[PDB]
Amino acid sequence: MHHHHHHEVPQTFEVERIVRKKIVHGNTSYLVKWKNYSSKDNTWETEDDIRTKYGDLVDDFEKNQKK
Repeated sequence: MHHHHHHEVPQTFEVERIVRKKIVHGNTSYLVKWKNYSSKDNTWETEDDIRTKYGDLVDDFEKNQKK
């Protein structure tokens, strides 16, 4: 059935851009903000969990630092 709940944005999430990134013990982590709502807080999403949920900005940040 794929039942869904009720929340803001039709399952897409509106983020500003990838604040920064860092790996630990071999585990990459992408720290993205929330529309500049809390550039100090932000959320740390694995490199394999940030490009899938925020691949939009992910390919705009890392793709810029990688070169």
